[PDB]
Amino acid sequence: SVVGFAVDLANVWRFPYLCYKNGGGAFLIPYTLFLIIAGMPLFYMELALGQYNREGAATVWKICPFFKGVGYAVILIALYVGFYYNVIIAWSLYYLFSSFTLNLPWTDCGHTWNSPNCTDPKKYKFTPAAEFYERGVLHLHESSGIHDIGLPQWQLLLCLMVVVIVLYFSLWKGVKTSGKVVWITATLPYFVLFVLLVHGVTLPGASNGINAYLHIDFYRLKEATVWIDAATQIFFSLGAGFGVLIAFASYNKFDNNCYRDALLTSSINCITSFVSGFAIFSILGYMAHEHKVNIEDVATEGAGLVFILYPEAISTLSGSTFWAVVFFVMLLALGLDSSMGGMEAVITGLADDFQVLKRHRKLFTFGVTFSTFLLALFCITKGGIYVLTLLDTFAAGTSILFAVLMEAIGVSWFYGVDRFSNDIQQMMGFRPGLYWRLCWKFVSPAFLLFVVVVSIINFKPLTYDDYIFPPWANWVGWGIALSSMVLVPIYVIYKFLSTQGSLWERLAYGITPENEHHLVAQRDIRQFQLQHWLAI
Ligand SMILES: C[C@@H](NC(C)(C)C)C(=O)c1cccc(Cl)c1
Repeated sequence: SVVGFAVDLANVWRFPYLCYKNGGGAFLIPYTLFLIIAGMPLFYMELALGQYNREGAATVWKICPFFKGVGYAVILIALYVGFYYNVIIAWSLYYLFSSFTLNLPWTDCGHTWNSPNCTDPKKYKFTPAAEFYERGVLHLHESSGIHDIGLPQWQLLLCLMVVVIVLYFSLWKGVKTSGKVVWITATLPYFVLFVLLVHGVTLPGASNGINAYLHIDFYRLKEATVWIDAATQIFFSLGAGFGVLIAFASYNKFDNNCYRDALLTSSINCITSFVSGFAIFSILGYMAHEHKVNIEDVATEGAGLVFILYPEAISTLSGSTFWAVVFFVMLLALGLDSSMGGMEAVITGLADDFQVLKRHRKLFTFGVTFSTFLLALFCITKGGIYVLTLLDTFAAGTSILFAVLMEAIGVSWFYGVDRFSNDIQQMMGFRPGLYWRLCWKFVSPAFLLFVVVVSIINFKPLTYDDYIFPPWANWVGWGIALSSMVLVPIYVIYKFLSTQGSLWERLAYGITPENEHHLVAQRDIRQFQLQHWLAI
């Protein structure tokens, strides 16, 4: 129905600035290839696991112990990502509250936040829109670096509090009963994107942007950054690896098809990404023509690209207040939907392990939301964009790829792809097929391992638009990244130590399904013969 139209904030906010940073059309090849190779198979696998096991993300490993750390890693990654996603909803709320006027604040250089170097056009950042973004919302000119953070800005704290309160009151009494937060997330993004796409092709100088978008230069390939970014964006926008798909599938009809769900979700994700890229590059070409500069020196390459691009296109339409209000309401709805999904995933995954948290939902929800608010207090300071840049690089970078790789390895090699394909035939009626099984078993681990190894080997020091972080910010970032990657060996060691027996009865009590326990004494254990390990 309308619950398959999964359009996320990572498709409207994050894809545009990753596509512009990596050249343009030289970014869609590693994206589409990675989609085909590993996004659909893993989305299918996650949907099938969640549907069949009828449980959350951390207690879903009742089919194979020694692997519960994969759930605790994706529970922590979800937390880290919500400490910075709620600051992009606060920005949207600030812009929406500033949009209620007949003279938009991002059109003139005669305000109190304008530097005397403001040039009206009639990396830069001396334009009215960039000046507004960097000096009236962020107040970044009062910070010198990550070492000089400053105090939180009250005008953004008052917007963060509203977001936190809304999230808590939407999550405090069970899950939302559906069809309340998505009947507008489904329709509005497509209408707004269509209007922007049809309007932006008639602007002067948009042809250059379109040509730059539909042009592939191969020198940008053969470099690690494009492939790493494409893989991370796939496993950020498809929803896999965050533990949300399993929790969502845990509440569903048993015989609901997931083949069609996976195909439709992937196709719509690709279409929306392509349309967003087209619109963004058309606006970029327009601005490049207006300022008489190249298309590569006209806009920032950071996380605030849309908040400088989209207002510029809005200010050219007829009735630029109605459209601004519509666009920012759409952004707010998308952000609220994504935050609700992530927080629900966390709460369910933590309340399935322990039974004392299932009768204290108010207190637990309050705890999670208040922790998120307190930890997000760091990103609304006068130098919070640096912290947001650190967290948007190291919270789900190599760690998410490692988690997905470990989950795929675990399932396909230790539980058995034969059993995985035999319990899907038991609940749908058809056996997956050769392509899906081969894809999972051999093609997903290989490419995921290649990406992880290349990312570790070819690391690049962190920078923000000519600003170079001190050499300890990278250490802090790697410490954040390894905080979830280390939970997998630790749980294996603890589980191995906590049981009793020899090497046998310990290596085998944590590799067989929990239900299949009274066959260890009989020694009827499949994983030890070679014919388990030659699955097709
Ligand atoms: C992966 C995706 N989650 C959905 C619900 C599947 C879209 C997401 O972008 C996210 C993940 C964790 C936390 C937050 Cl706030 C957002």
